[PDB]
Amino acid sequence: AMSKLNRIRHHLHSVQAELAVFSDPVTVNYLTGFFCDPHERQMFLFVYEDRDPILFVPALEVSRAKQSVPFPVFGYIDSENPWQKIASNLPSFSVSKVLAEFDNLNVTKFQGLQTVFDGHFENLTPYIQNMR
Amino acid sequence: AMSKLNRIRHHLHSVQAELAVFSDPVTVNYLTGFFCDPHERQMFLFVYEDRDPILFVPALEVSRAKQSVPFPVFGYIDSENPWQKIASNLPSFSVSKVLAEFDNLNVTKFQGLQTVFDGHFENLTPYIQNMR
Repeated sequence: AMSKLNRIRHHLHSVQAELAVFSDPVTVNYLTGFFCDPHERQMFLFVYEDRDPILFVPALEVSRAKQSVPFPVFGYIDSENPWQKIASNLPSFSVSKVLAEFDNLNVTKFQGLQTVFDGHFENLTPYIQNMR
Repeated sequence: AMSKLNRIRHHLHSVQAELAVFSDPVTVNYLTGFFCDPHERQMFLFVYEDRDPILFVPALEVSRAKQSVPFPVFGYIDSENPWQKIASNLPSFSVSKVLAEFDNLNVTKFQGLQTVFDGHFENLTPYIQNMR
């Protein structure tokens, strides 16, 4: 799992992206061995250029996630604003370019991410797409 | 039968919207009785304020769609650019506000629609959301 995530981290530097945001349960599972379909709830795997990944899941999935991954995990309860929770817990170093899964993210979630990140979003690079 | 779609059309008059674009297979089925999940391929139901709806589907689904809905249907084969197909076939693009299903529509498809319509997109209104 860390092999794939390590490769992505190195790749981010090469394309001058600070961050890749994964939202597809299939992709997150491919990368981590942790499968969670949050349905209407929020889940993101934040893969940074400058640090280990951070996984954000619903509160009731936090402990399960922590057993699957070595890196930080945090969550939110349903009565909490998830975007506020993300903003409160992630680093605040400037992020100008973000990769995301445009074929998976709905516009609501995309606009939510855009309340946290002021950078420019684009779809995953072919390198990330074609990791197999 | 056309009851729901007629109501949506009249509702567009209440707001600054000239057009609603439906993409959720569940929503489209609720509105028309036609179910198709095109996944990566394109499915849109275009509901104008001033004319009958128009359904766009992959070419393989055109026959089935025409057996299901009484209003115009068109499609595209895999060698065709669906965005160009939409742009060359829809009767009107004089828009300022377009309603779309932000909870379903992915970013790829949203960006595709933005190449076709030069207007502000927003999520469905509560009235449309709460009909089902």
